Amino acid sequence: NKPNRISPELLATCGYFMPRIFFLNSQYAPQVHWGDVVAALSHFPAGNLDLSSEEFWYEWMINWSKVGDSYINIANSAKSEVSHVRALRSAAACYHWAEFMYFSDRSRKIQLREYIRSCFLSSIKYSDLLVDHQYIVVDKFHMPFFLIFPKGYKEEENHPLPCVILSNGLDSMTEIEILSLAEFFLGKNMAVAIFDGPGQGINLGKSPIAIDMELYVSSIVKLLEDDARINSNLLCFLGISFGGYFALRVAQRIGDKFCCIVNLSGGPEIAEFDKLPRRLKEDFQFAFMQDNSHMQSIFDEIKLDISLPCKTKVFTVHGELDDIFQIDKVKKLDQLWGDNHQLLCYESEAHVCLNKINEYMIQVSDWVSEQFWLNGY
Amino acid sequence: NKPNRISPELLATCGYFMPRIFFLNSQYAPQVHWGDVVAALSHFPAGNLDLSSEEFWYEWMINWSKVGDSYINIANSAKSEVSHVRALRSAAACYHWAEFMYFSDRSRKIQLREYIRSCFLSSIKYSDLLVDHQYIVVDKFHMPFFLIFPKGYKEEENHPLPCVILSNGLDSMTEIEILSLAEFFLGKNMAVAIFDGPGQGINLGKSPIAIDMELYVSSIVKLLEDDARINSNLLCFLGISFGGYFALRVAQRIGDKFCCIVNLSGGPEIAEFDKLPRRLKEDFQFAFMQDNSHMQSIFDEIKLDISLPCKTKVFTVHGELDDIFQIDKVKKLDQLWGDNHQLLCYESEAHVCLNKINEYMIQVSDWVSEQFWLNGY
Ligand SMILES: O=C(O)/C=C/c1ccccc1
Ligand SMILES: O=C(O)/C=C/c1ccccc1
Ligand code: NA
Ligand code: NA
Ligand code: NA
Ligand code: NA
Repeated sequence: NKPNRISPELLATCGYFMPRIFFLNSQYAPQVHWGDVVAALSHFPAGNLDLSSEEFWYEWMINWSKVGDSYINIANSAKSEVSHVRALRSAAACYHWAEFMYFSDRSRKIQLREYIRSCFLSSIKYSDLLVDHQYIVVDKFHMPFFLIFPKGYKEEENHPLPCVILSNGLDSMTEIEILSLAEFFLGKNMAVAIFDGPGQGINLGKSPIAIDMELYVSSIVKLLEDDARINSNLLCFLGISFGGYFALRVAQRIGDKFCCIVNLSGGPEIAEFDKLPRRLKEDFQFAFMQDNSHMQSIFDEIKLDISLPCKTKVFTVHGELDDIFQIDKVKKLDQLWGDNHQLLCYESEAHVCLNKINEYMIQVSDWVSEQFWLNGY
Repeated sequence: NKPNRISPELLATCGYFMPRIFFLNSQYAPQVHWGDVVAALSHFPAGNLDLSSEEFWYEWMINWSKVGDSYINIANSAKSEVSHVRALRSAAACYHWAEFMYFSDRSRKIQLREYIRSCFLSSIKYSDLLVDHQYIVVDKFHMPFFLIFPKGYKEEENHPLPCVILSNGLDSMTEIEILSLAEFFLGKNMAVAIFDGPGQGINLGKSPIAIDMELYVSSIVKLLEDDARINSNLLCFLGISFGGYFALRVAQRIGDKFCCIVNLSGGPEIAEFDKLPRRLKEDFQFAFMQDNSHMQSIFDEIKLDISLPCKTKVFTVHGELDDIFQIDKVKKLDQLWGDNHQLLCYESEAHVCLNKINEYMIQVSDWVSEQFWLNGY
């Protein structure tokens, strides 16, 4: 017998995704260990290496699901609350990597996201974070919403807190990548607001993603204005990937509600749909609940009028080699938006600059603090 | 330009070490991100792949040192205490992977361990852990010692706490792997005691490692008996790798001082020195401050008399494919020590079973709690 190991061929093929799978070293957000990746991939079938192929992501979903199941079994037999929660967190992370690039069975994908959300909701009662979970009603839409307070938060010991609203992108899960990002703000005694807009979080595959996500963000801003615990004059909006595109829309439409806005590798338009790499065509199709033939028209509608002014301070982090949001379009926006837009461009980074996420989230979190301080915090 | 990535050849070669480098997802202990591994290895020279070769580990030390330096630069310009500490933690992790398998410049290795310890000591004042740091005098030896209390610990709100003493192995660093393990006990409202015996932690390359480490453990037990905050009737000793060998010695010599002992992949004797794989010959030589020709005689001295009774409950986690502490010798000890020794053996795992460390540390931490409960906690 040889020790369980990942094939070199498979590690190479997955290089783009490894920084995403490991993501940020977090306190609360679910995260894989190296051995979870070995459990998922050590017996992955050989000769299955096409990231654009349906067959690759089916086997990926099956193998990551097995690892999630193993952690649920640990959770169910756990002898302590602390062990139970650590196992639920590990399960949630594994089920997310099972589902995030799997689009072929809508019911299975929704089921995996329900497993993740059940892991999160089960874990809240044991958390040392205060989580205020509710639905925000936006016309007929009941929007899952989480307002999370820093460790050791007591309303009577605090002035009203600054708050960062963070948006999902196309294929993130709220309590995985977005809670991971949110910890950089919770760590600075800021409240955070994370949410499942249409086509986001547990709504992915249920409702189409809303291009006008700023409508839903406006409803969060109204809740935060009404909450005595939150200083609504000290708000930030952060989005990642397609959520960064939402950040640019928020900057244009309701920017005056925000001290500052962070765009983690969104852009004002998407590369040609037909030529998108990996599984991105099926990812966009799934989120918009549309077929291949309808998607370029949606991309045409998504494209921003960059002549429309941005109404607050924007910080964009972008990779020169981004193959979804091309750097040329981001640099054009940076030039046109002038002194109100700061661009951190990494020369040899792909989409979301994930080799640099620890360093750039340090810089981003301190930049947000600085903008609150500039607004009299 | 292509995105910064690790060579497939290099990822393959390093497969044994990747689970060790990523280790445990921690709250306090320094830990790398995937992008730190990319920063270290993306420009690693081609055709340098011999894990037994001095030239491999020189380039490894140089490249990881660059990543550590980059995080010190972030720490030094950090705009907040929280950002400063996260950067110091990242630097410490990187400097540890720079040094842990580098033996060719004693002064450089000691310097890197001093950087790590400076990162740790600098971080303590900002920690929400109470760290009581002192020297324990053992004859002429001044032993660095850290007694760490759980998050939110107040003596007046608590009965005297159980305490887990955790030992380094040959090439671990106290505040990296051992603090990572310790968090599983801190998370259960137990105190932990971590320490630099002779040839351990900042003493590696200064004093030879003590075979009779139980002498130093006895001095910790005396301090814990004297500390009103600690229930000295509720003590555990845990060791990892060569520290697990120390755990077996503690079980034999002072086991009656412990409710239970955990052996993470130590054994009662080491495989033949001359045939050790990778850089293990130079690792053992460095820790014992001896040349190649003296080391088999030291291995002969290390070998336990397994007929000497173990005086408490022992839990061993071991890999069938361990190439340092052979499973046959561990199974012989398990049989001879009978009902007082429990063995968790993973069929396809190498030394320390690092593909399983999250799951087995859940099980181990609950087993320790159970042993304290059996002793009336
Ligand atoms: O939600 C998306 O569409 C993408 C999010 C994301 C999050 C982390 C890394 C890369 C992409
Ligand atoms: O200190 C040693 O000799 C080895 C320790 C260790 C720690 C973590 C993983 C593998 C080995
Ligand atoms: Na358990
Ligand atoms: Na308010
Ligand atoms: Na900073
Ligand atoms: Na005591």
